[PDB]
Amino acid sequence: GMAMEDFVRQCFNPMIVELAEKAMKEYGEDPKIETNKFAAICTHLEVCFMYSDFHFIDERGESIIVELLKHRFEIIEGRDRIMAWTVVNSICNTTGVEKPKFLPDLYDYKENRFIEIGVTRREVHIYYLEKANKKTHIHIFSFTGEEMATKADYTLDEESRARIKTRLFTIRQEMASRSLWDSFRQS
Ligand SMILES: O=C(O)/C(O)=C/C(=O)[C@]1(Cc2ccc(Cl)cc2)CCCN(Cc2ccccc2)C1
Ligand SMILES: [Mn+2]
Ligand SMILES: [Mn+2]
Repeated sequence: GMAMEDFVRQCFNPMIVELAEKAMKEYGEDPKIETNKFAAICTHLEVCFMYSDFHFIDERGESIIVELLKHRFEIIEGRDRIMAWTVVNSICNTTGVEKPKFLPDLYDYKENRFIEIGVTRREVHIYYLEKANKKTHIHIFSFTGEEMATKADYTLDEESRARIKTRLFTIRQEMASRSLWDSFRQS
């Protein structure tokens, strides 16, 4: 468990890591005990913030990709649950979008929809099917470079996607090198 905890701290931005720890405390989990759930939660948060990088909205509400500006996505994952619902209710109140039944990860201010972001150590259709069988847009990434999305609408451009698929693939190599991956996958 020490090796993974060390890996996590070296692998993710300290901000991500500080959020993961609070997230686990909320869930009643201890990051030093459930070190795998700790990596998973850091990975997921990272993909959420990556998904949002570089994306903005201009003065007419046109979306724009850019290497101070209105963010295109509200990031919902990461906040505590009551805070999270507060933001969600208010988006719905400002925009007439119907309230989702489960908390999503993001809200798209251009497309006006919530997004659920999945990251799976498994194969992606199996995951897609569990989550889908449960108007919130779904987008799934794998550690092995695959992805899939509700209606084949991947929202972002291709570069932003390859960026995330690459990061996930790298995280895997690095774990496998440190012989940490089998345990991560098997859980
Ligand atoms: O699997 C996901 O892609 C995903 O986004 C899951 C979630 O958002 C929840 C938190 C969580 C996020 C990520 C992981 Cl790997 C595990 C648990 C777990 C299930 C619902 N939960 C709501 C909640 C928030 C705060 C406290 C309690 C419950 C939020
Ligand atoms: Mn979430
Ligand atoms: Mn998610």
